[PDB]
Amino acid sequence: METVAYADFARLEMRVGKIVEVKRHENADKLYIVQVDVGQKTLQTVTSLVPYYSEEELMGKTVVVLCNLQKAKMRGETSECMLLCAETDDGSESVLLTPERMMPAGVRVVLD
Amino acid sequence: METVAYADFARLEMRVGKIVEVKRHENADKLYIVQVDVGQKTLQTVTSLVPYYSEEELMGKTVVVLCNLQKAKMRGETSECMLLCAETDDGSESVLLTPERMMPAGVRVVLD
Repeated sequence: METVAYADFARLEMRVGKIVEVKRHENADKLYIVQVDVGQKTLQTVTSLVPYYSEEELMGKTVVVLCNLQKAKMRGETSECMLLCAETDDGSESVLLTPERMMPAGVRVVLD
Repeated sequence: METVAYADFARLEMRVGKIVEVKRHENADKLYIVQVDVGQKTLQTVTSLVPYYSEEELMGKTVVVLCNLQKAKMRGETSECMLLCAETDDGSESVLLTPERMMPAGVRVVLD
């Protein structure tokens, strides 16, 4: 696609987060409500990733979230952040991004 | 900052890359030229990260790059991609982002 100014990257609020609550409705299927600790507040996202990852696997996991996306409703649940993943070219597998070493919840993602 | 449409995230070309060449000019200081394999092509960036990371440490490392930023010159060297990092709130330490598991060079970064 076309370039991209630095300003276009800057308008995004991306932070390291840690998953603190993973919720599965009883009547099921596909979606899970996830709470992500982003340092001084906790933001809700609706995922997506669970059979691929376990619920137990997601708990305490360090992740990367986009935090200033327009409020979204999915099946009536609010998504106010979204997890960043790398996905294979055929959509078969999606893997969460993470800082390569341990880092505090809430630290900003920046270009080097 | 203000929200953020999905479209604003979509205009960015972010991919998983692998560092394949790290170059240090003899007359020194701060900057290093890094080649990043992004699957079917290799893109140049100018970093930044080297004393913090070794050159040997960077070689073969899986990273995340923004690939469609306006061509930039730094000290006359072209930067045509930029590495994504998480940085502490005081700028003291910057850590490269990575998929949490091994993934091929070139796979796209997407929101879940």
